[PDB]
Amino acid sequence: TCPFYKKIPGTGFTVDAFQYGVVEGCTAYFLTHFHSDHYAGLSKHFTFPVYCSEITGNLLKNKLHVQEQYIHPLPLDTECIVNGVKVVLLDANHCPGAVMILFYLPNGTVILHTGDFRADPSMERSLLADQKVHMLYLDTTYCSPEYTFPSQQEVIRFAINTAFEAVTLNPHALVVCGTYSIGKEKVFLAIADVLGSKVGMSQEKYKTLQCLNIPEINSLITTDMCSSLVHLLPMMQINFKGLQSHLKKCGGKYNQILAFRPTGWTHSNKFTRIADVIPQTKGNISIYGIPYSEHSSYLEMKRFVQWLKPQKIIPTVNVGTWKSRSTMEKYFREWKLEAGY
Ligand code: NI
Repeated sequence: TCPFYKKIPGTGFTVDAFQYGVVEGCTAYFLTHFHSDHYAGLSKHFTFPVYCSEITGNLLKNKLHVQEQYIHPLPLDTECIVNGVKVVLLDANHCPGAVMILFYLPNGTVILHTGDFRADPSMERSLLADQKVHMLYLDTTYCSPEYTFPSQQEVIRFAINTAFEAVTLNPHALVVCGTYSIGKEKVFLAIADVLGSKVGMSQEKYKTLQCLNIPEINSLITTDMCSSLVHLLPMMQINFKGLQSHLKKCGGKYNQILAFRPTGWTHSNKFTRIADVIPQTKGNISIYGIPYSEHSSYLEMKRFVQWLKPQKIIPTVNVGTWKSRSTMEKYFREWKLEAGY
């Protein structure tokens, strides 16, 4: 049954609730972003209004084949009425087209649902600064102080220099980047740009990127593998056996593969800096794990919540165990007491 934390009280709205069949009493299904846990259930046979960003719209239409009539794209940063209720969609700084949703209830309550987000100080000068938020539905993916990670800008700097060096030393080396969803495009785009290449990928993936309203994207990607020295592959395929294989397929055009696995957090965040990262090397194949996160670190989460000063917080991630629940409530209380709300 659809859990409480996917329902918005005093409306007939749900959020990211597509895998329970018809939800008794739902008049509009919001989708925060095109990631499969969130969209799970949607298809061409869904016949209820879906509200979402223009980009998430393009992906539902073209990837899932949802019928145009059921997709209601909304512009960001714009006061909009939906079944008699003022709502605003805000950039979640997660993957392309990912939004947070402000709900202005008839009773005067104001609710923010973050979807998936990476909290940033720029959000403190959005439409959120203009009024008080009573309830916060929160992406708690990394709600624990061991979860530190570098800025996106730092991680991209690393990957750019690493790849530029490897390729300037050996012009017959190939860069390969893993992917399994939208998000983290900047990894392979910033690498391609420094190397004077377009990025080459399968037809499935090119289609996915063609929906994303990226400017000058035709200048940056291609389906022609051969013409391109940055390749995207399934993240499953980013291993020694799978890179070896793929290295054969280029037909002796390249002698070395340098590959990147953009992980979230992994325990080596606790000990190692970005400057001091090293790969796994099996001959002429190296694999860098890079901690490129599109979720709030603990400190970023904490700041955003202490700025927002919500009256109540409802977690949407790590809710399946009592230990996780209980641990999160402790940090919420700590934050509230330290900041005096
Ligand atoms: Ni996500």
